[PDB]
Amino acid sequence: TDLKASSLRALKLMDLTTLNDDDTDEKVIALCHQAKTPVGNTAAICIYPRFIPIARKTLKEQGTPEIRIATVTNFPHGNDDIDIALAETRAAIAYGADEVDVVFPYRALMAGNEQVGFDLVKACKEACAAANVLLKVIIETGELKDEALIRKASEISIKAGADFIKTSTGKVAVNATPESARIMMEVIRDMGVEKTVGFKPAGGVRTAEDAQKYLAIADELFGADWADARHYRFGASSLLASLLKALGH
Amino acid sequence: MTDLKASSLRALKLMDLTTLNDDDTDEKVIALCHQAKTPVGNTAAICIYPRFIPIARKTLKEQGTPEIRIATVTNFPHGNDDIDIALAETRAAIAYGADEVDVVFPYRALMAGNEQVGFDLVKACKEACAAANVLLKVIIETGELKDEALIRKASEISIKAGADFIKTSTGKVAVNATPESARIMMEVIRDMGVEKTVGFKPAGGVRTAEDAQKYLAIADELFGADWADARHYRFGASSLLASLLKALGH
Repeated sequence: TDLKASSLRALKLMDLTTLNDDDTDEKVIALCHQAKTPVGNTAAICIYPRFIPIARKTLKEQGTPEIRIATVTNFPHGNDDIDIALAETRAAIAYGADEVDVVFPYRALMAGNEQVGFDLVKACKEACAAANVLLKVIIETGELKDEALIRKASEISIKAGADFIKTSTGKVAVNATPESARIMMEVIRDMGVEKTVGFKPAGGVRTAEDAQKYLAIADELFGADWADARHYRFGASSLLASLLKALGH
Repeated sequence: MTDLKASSLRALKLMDLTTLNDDDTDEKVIALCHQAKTPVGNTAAICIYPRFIPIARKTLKEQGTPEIRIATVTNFPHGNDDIDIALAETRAAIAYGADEVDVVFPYRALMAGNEQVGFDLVKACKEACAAANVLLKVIIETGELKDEALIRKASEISIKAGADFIKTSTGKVAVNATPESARIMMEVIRDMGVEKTVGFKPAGGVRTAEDAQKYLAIADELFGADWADARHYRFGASSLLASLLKALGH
């Protein structure tokens, strides 16, 4: 019953995603239908900005307007041009995004520049906050690699106003891992910002067994009631099929 | 010849150098920006999908051609009749930094008998663009409208709704720009007397210097040789550029 319990919980915390070079309106429409499962709705969908308008219409017409729409900006590169990252974020807001997952300029941080990351996140947060849009920040743990760098990127993002810190883009060699997730959640804990900052493991999370492990870390650090939609999301795709299977669907 | 060479340079400077492919990337757009800066002059603009505007702007600036405009497309290529969606995409295009937005008119709705939605859609998008000092071109998709009466009607509605340019096609259907469609649309501009405020843009399938010459000849005939400047005429094309340069000995 433990795996079934965690699987249903994980399903309801999913940011059902599709960020492929071959994405089409038709594929996103299908994703919206998938988000409305036989056992409940996912927390949201995560798609490229251009698909937001049609996705919003699709979710509304099937009676699931509560399924949030997240998107990505400064993605997947995480370049350090704040003007470009901000323009993309403002465009995402204009398209109608409920949430924007922006990529932190991690290569700049690896090069010893902590200021550009703070300013980039802050600028995007200011834009999102003014539009009642939540901002998640992707630090790309797989590329940062070192615990110190993962902690630093998390810390900077939090100080700059991140509403969520996310592990990866799903576009690099290594993405979410239990180890990286624990480090990032430890930062939220050490900074005492668990009430205002959520966590989102993303990329490579494909099985119900994996999801259970990620939620176990959250429960361990913040108590079993902490991981609600405002504080936890699963950036995944095929994971949904695995969760549904564990639930007999 | 001499006339052909002259029309080719003129057409080059009026080109909205385009790339709107499913396999487009930042790299391909950067290459497009480089192509827009030719040895005999710069194209009037580039036309790309909204998401590529920021990097395109940076690329044009770094190569010393900030005067090359950036046009994009919305409600594309479908021309659906949902005004909220068309408007949202247009506002996003503006936010990305577009100088011009080429929106697709709800042509199937018009064909089904709805003249009002086209007026309302263009008007809503024009309002957003004008508020940001962005020009709005309206694609009526002549290849699908097919009939002369429908082409004139879509052009008239678009103009009344505030179009800054009327454009023939998306380039995503079989039949796009044709000399006949261009003449019909320009005749509407002439008949309505809006040549000072409304430009024309033949788009799709315009591949040769010879073709470009014919399209410009129609404009010169109807409005005089000095009418077709960047604010009033553009070529929505891609491979055309190579043909124009070849005609010029480049």
